[PDB]
Amino acid sequence: AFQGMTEYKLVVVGAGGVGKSALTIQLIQNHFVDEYDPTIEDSYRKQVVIDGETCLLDILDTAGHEEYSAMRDQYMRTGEGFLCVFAINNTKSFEDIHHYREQIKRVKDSEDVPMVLVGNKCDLPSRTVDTKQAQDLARSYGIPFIETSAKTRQGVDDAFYTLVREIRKHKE
Ligand SMILES: COc1nc(-c2cccc3c2O[C@H](CNC(=O)C2CCOCC2)CO3)ccc1Nc1cccc(CN(C)C)c1
Ligand SMILES: Nc1nc2c(ncn2[C@@H]2O[C@H](COP(=O)(O)OP(=O)(O)NP(=O)(O)O)[C@@H](O)[C@H]2O)c(=O)[nH]1
Ligand SMILES: [Mg+2]
Repeated sequence: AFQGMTEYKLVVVGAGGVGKSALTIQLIQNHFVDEYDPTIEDSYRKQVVIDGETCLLDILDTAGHEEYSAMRDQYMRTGEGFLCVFAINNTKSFEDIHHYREQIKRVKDSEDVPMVLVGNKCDLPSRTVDTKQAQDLARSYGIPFIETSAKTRQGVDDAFYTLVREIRKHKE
């Protein structure tokens, strides 16, 4: 029966420049990317142990704005869980979260899709989104909220591991 470790397909979504790539590269390479090189689509893989279970994370790092609609629908269909990322110094990115979540719910035709709300750049001083407002949004969705910094690494492992735990709860 066991043919190899369990694989989880994770998709990182959110507005341009919120730190999707930086979060992922911090997880994979333990490296902070200071440059802003806009992504088209990149795939990463990492084996980790979460709650005593070995797993392979297949992580799709997406473009903030994806014009080809058909490619976007494809990764939403294939993804098992979604990190919905905003930047705590960018109110507009926070307002956009609702739109990412709606699109995902429509493609998966479900109210109950594994997701984590991620407030990134929590190292920066010019916060415009209060922690309490983000926590309230996440509570309204029934999903976890995690504050992260791709720079300091605060919350980075937690965000990805929490998402895996959400997928597991959903599969059971
Ligand atoms: C392609 O398989 C993967 N898939 C995902 C993945 C995770 C979550 C959702 C996904 C994903 O890819 C899917 C594969 N893509 C598609 O089917 C595309 C093909 C072109 O038209 C549009 C659809 C789409 O949705 C993430 C990582 C990998 N793969 C990967 C990552 C890093 C390293 C390697 C190994 N390589 C460097 C030797 C493989
Ligand atoms: N101080 C700080 N800067 C960050 C953080 N995360 C990302 N950045 C910076 O924000 C800029 C954008 O990051 P990047 O990961 O490219 O964002 P993205 O969401 O992948 N953009 P795209 O959607 O175009 O692919 C980069 O200059 C990066 O260094 C963080 O937690 N703290
Ligand atoms: Mg990127």
